[PDB]
This record gives sequence, C-alpha cells and structure tokens, in this order.
Amino acid sequence: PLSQEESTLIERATATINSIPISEDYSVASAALSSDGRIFTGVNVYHFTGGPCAELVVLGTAAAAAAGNLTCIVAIGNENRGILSPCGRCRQVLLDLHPGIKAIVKDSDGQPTAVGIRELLPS
Amino acid sequence: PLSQEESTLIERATATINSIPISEDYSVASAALSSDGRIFTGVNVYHFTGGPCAELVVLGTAAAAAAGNLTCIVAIGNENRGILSPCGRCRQVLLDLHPGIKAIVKDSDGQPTAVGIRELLP
Amino acid sequence: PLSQEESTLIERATATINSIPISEDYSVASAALSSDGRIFTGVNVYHFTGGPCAELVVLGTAAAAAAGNLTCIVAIGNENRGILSPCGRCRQVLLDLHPGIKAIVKDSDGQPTAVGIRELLPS
Amino acid sequence: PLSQEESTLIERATATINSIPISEDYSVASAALSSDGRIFTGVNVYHFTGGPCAELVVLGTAAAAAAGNLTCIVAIGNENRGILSPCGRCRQVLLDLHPGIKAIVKDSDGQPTAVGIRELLPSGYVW
Ligand SMILES: OC[C@H]1O[C@H](O[C@H]2O[C@H](CO)[C@@H](O)[C@H](O)[C@H]2O)[C@H](O)[C@@H](O)[C@@H]1O
Ligand SMILES: [Zn+2]
Ligand SMILES: [Zn+2]
Ligand SMILES: [Zn+2]
Ligand SMILES: [Zn+2]
Repeated sequence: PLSQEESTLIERATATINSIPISEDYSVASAALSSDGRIFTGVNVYHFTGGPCAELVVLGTAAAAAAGNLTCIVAIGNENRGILSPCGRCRQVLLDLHPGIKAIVKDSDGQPTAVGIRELLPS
Repeated sequence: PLSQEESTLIERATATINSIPISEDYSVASAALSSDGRIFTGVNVYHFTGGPCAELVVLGTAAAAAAGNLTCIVAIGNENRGILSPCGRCRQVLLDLHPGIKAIVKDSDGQPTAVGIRELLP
Repeated sequence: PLSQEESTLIERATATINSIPISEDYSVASAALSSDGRIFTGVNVYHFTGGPCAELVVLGTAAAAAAGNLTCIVAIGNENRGILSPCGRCRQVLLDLHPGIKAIVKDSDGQPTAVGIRELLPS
Repeated sequence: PLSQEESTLIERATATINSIPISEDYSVASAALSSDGRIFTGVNVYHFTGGPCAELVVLGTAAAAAAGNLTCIVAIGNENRGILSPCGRCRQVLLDLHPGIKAIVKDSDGQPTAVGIRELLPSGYVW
C-alpha cells in the first residue's frame, strides 16, 4: 500500500492524461512529488529523435519551479492503460538526477508500489 | 520588431531561468505562446541519452494543458546569456509537431526576431 | 553537377538499404567518406527514446575505425525512396562533430547536390 | 564462467577501443554476436541530443549486415575501465529490438558474466 501522497500522484497523472485529446504524440502523463510536498505534472512529446517521455517533462517542470529533490514519480498511459513503469531511458535520467527518487510500478499482484530507482536498474 | 506577445515570451523565459539555482543540469528556460494566447514555460534536463532541451519541456507542458497549436517559442540561457537559437534536434521536433510555429532568434544585429521554423531547417 | 565520390556514396548507401529485409525498425542506410580514404555505412535503429538515425550509426562506425574526418555523407531510404536529407538532430551532431562535412540532399529540381552542413542549419 | 564465443566479444570490443585515439566523444566500444556467429562492433558518439551509445551503433551495424537476432553484447570503456553495464536507454532499446539478448556485465567479484536483458529491466515498461 502506497503512502497517501503517492496515491495522489496516481490521481493527478491520471486526471492529466484523461483531460487531453486522445493523441499518438501526447499519450502518457506523469506526476512527481518534491521533498517539500509540491506536485509537478507533464505529458510526453513523441518524436523519433527521442522526444521526452512524460517523466522527463515532469523533471523539467520541477526544475523550472526550483523544486529540488523529487521523492516519487508515476506515469499513466492514455485510454485507461493505467500505471506504466518508467522506460529504461527515464530510469537512467532519474537515477542520475534524482538518485533518492522512487517510481510507482505495478507489483507482481498488479498493485501499485513505490520502488527505489536503483532497484529498477539492477546489476 | 517583436510583437507585445512575443516580447512577453522573452520576459517569461528570462524570469524563469533567473529564478532557479545555477545548475549544469538545468541551464536554459523556454516559453511558448499557444494560439489561444496562453504562455507555457519549461527548463531543460541535461542528459547524455538526450535529456530534453527547454523547448521540448515546453511542448510537453503545453500538451498537458491541451494547448493545441504553439505559434511562437523562445529559449533563454542562464547566467544572463540571452536568446539561444533552438538546436537542430529542437528544430526538427518543432517543425514536426508545430509546423506553424516561429522561433525567436537573434538577427544579424543581435536583436530579437521571430522566424518561421522552416527558415531554420530547410 | 556531382563528384565521383558523391555518386559512389549514393550507390553504397543504396546497395546497403536494398540488401536488407524491409523493416519498420531498419529503414534507412547512410554512407560517408573519410579524408583517409575509406567509406563507412550504417542503418538506422528506430526507437522512441531516440534510436540513432543511419547517419549517427555511420559516425560511430567511422569512429570505431579511427576514421577522423568525414568529408561527405548521404542517407537513402528503403523501398526506393532515394536521398533523404539529414533530420535536425543529425544536422546538429554532424555540425558539432564534423564541421567540415557536406551532406548530399535534393536541390530544387530533385537532383543530388552536396551542401556544407552549416547550410542545413541556417541562422 | 563465460562461453568461448561470449569471451571473443570482450576481446573484440577491447581491441576496438584500444585502436582509436583517446577521445571525450568516442570513449566506449561495443561488440555483439549474431545467431550465425558473426560479430559486429561500434563506438559511441557523444552528443547532448542523445548521440548513440556504442551498443546502439552495434545495433545499426548488425542491421546493415542483415544480421537478424543478436544473442549477446558487451561494452568496454576507454581509460582501461573494462566492462560497462548498458545504461538504461540501451537496456530498453536492446530489450525492445532483441528481447532474447544477453548483456555481459561484471558480477559481485568484478568478473564477466552474461545476464538476460530482461533481468536488467525489472517491472518492465510494456504498453
Ligand atoms: O491480437 C492482436 C495482438 O494481441 C496481443 O497484443 C496486443 O495486446 C497486448 C496486451 O494488452 C499489448 O501489450 C500489445 O501492444 C498489443 O499488440 C498479442 O500479444 C499479440 O501477439 C497479437 O498480435
Ligand atoms: Zn521513458
Ligand atoms: Zn534543442
Ligand atoms: Zn537524423
Ligand atoms: Zn547506453
């Protein structure tokens, strides 16, 4: 079971993706919590040259607000796809820029769980 | 001569980058105008795997607000560097996702000018 | 016009892409000439995180061979599409890593022409 | 430990990085094995827009030779760094384009070991 704040991240990212026109280019929303309690959101920008995932848009949005360290992040796909784990590129960026962060993923029983980013890039 | 709305983008991006701690990871801010007159901002996220430029963070921010078409964009560097012309990657993404967009760049005299994205990427 | 080496690069890139199975992931080939008298090829690797274009594969292939300075490059699309201009990300990488390079693109008449890389990223 | 064929990948990538000038742009070599036993190499191309890691250059090099499925890959760093585990971006591209592939990494004792790509991305991103 997630913390109350972590649950609100899922709610916020879900509301964000549900709110925008269905799009092939803008198909995932993300929300992150800063250590001060603020929440930052974002949607991906698909492009073959590596347009940012929603998580990276969130990182730049948090940075624009001088948010500092982020503690948890989640991504939610459109059309009711629900929680999506961060992709490998986002794992690398998250580890490198916010090594203390957790990402919300679905556990082996399909239940949301916040996992330390290092555990998502094991040896 | 920049329009009032375009000038506001420079003000906003400048305020954004000047408001955050000096960082090697977060070093450029961008601001874009949507067709309905809203303004969206963002800061870059440097990473060797292709962390997004500030422009791309702006595009995802606008998309999160269902902004639709963006009509003009600018990027401002930290440490009082002023207007930075979008890199080739950004030019391609901008052309592909907002073909009607203009980017604010410095003209030959160092003064702001808004140019069609196609002019930056023939 | 068009020099012998420029026409040869087109032939090499064309032969490369036409020699592989039709694929949505591997759909463009590139060839580049080095100042030390070698030609390097590559095919793109499509991925949403920014899998490299054919030109970037060529740059890494030249680098693996200690090729130094690339003087001309071209990309050819699969299914007989012919010359493709380098995308914006490739233009940036080429400018930064091989500023002396020319890229073969189509002119206003649709005929091959070698242009300085800076011409493809005007101010 | 490693199979004879897997070992040759380390040899080939090590040779490659030790055969180029020391560079901040070109700093890692990689080599992969196809099902037919062919080896394909590559070196990274550093760029802030996401210049490819050595592994991705290997993928495009294999693709140019109609190699088909790759079974194992390794990356070897310059400055005599030895084996480098594929970064998160490379893990995703490798999993997506060659889901059966193994990556050679260092074990707890610093010795080479071949691990399935899926093991390097637990709780995987899959739409
Ligand atoms: O019947 C068509 C395909 O169905 C499955 O794949 C789809 O559904 C998956 C589970 O939701 C998605 O992950 C995937 O993206 C879809 O393509 C099946 O696994 C495929 O083999 C079928 O072609
Ligand atoms: Zn991602
Ligand atoms: Zn850029
Ligand atoms: Zn390209
Ligand atoms: Zn990598």
